[PDB]
Amino acid sequence: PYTLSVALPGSILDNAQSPELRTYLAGQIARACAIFCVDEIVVFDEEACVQLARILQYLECPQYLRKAFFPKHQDLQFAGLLNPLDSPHHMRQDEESEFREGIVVDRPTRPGHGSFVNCGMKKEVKIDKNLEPGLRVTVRLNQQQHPDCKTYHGKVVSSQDPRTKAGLYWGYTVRLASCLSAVFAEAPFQDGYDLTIGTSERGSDVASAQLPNFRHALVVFGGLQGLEAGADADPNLEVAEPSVLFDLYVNTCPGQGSRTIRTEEAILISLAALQPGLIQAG
Amino acid sequence: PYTLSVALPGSILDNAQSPELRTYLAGQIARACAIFCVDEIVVFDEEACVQLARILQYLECPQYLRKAFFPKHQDLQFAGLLNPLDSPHHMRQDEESEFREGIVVDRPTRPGHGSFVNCGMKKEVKIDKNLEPGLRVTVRLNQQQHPDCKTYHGKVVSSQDPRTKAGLYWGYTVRLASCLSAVFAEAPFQDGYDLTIGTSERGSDVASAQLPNFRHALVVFGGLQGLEAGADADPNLEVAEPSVLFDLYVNTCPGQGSRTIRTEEAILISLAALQPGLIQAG
Ligand SMILES: C[S@@+](CC[C@H](N)C(=O)[O-])C[C@H]1O[C@@H](n2cnc3c(N)ncnc32)[C@H](O)[C@@H]1O
Ligand SMILES: C[S@@+](CC[C@H](N)C(=O)[O-])C[C@H]1O[C@@H](n2cnc3c(N)ncnc32)[C@H](O)[C@@H]1O
Repeated sequence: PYTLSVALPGSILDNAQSPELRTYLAGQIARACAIFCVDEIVVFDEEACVQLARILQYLECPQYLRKAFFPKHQDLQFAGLLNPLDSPHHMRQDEESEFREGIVVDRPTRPGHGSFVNCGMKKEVKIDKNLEPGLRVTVRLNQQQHPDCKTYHGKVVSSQDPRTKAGLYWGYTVRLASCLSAVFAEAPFQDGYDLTIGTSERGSDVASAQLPNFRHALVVFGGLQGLEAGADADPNLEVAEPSVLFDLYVNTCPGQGSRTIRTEEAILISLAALQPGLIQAG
Repeated sequence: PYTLSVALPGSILDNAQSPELRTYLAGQIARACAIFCVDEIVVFDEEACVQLARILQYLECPQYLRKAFFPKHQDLQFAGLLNPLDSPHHMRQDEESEFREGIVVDRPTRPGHGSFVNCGMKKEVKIDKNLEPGLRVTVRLNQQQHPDCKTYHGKVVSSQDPRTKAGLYWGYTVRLASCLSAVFAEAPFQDGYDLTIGTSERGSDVASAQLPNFRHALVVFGGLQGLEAGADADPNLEVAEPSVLFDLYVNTCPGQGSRTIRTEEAILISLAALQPGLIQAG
């Protein structure tokens, strides 16, 4: 199955009128990406990124694991006033699920015995492998999980498994990039992004665009000054206009009735505008 | 040229965590509609509507006219923390424009002479017709506007003119509907909405949908409980499911990775998902 990654600059957070709205905006990004089953979000420095990245990670992390993975931070002061992702890997105890994220507990194992994992279930989940504690893992529960002395049983599996195997969106990862050229180069896939797509009012009409067969797509968004800012700023990138950095450069809202479309708005519009092209090619 | 109207319930404002966010959410709606060149927004009562309607009107009104048309209200306490529409009819003095909205001043006219209008220009604009003051009008400036004794000159024209004639998006109007059946029936066009479109995760796939040639489109959105709530609530509408109220009932985001898409999010997604179908048929 193909991947989709989204890049945008942290600087959009500097545009907010309030601390509260700065947080809400971060949430808007998370949900936009969750909605379109994004696998990866890349926060890049166009000239804050740390705050945006942190918030995105907090929201993606299932709830029963936030306490463990995120100590009190001034950068999640407004956790509260968030929109939740309501994504398949966020459930309550109650819900039976095939798979469930977990943290490798830090309790006494016994010579030979796999670790304990906290999957937010009524009891801890016992597994096969002995593992380094505080590791986030993806556990697939057994079956024949008898009313066993205060332990469920299961096996750890690839975090790719709930997509490839059961068609379940299962969260995104978050990557920090120090510039726009680091967006492309510090990619997590062997052969980079088979397909790159940039966005702008002065790009080509998205209705013309013909998506090439692809394996890993990246869609890039600018902040307030467009992608021009992050192109110029980066020393490793000497272009007249940013169109040439990407396979495609699209305008996703023809005949827009506002002089501007904000980044968080543009992401929803662009990803829908593209969603059918994406599905066809991957 | 075809029209596009959007309907949604005021109740989405009751979902906000803050007074501030209640206002911001209202703004999100305005911009979504501005972006897609919406002509009409219909706020309906699914079981607040007044507050949402007011905010939408405040944002659409050009700035130089807000003071005149909107006294201090507790329902625009957070005007400040808004996103602006940046639409063609919002400019500063500075900008030369062919057309410009105005209010008919309330100054001494002379037997025979047209009114004075305030179009936010350096001088008042003198016109042809004698008109009832406090009327919002659409003025088209002349040419041969000589350095005349502290008055510009121009003619009042249809508010439809800057679209039909110069391809300029020029704002939306706002209508209150007391229920869902009032959305369709209290429509401002002789022959209603030639095409109706409702939205839901349990609608048909938007990629299949084949838009009929049309003159006036309405796209309807539910609040938190979907359109089911406003269907049931209204006494004049006895249906098992809301699909049948509309010509088309679409899911605009196939394979969504969040269990829910909020109304303000769904509007951006749906309107993009449809925008190309719309353009083809009108
Ligand atoms: C506030 S806009 C940037 C405006 C800036 N003045 C410029 O010249 O692009 C923020 C980002 O949203 C996206 N965007 C805005 N309008 C768009 C459009 N019509 N089509 C596609 N993407 C758009 C782009 O990624 C853009 O960099
Ligand atoms: C929070 S959702 C409503 C959820 C509600 N539980 C239901 O059963 O619809 C608010 C509105 O956004 C729109 N919406 C949400 N998901 C959608 C989807 N997948 N496709 C199209 N419109 C959608 C619909 O107008 C919906 O009534």
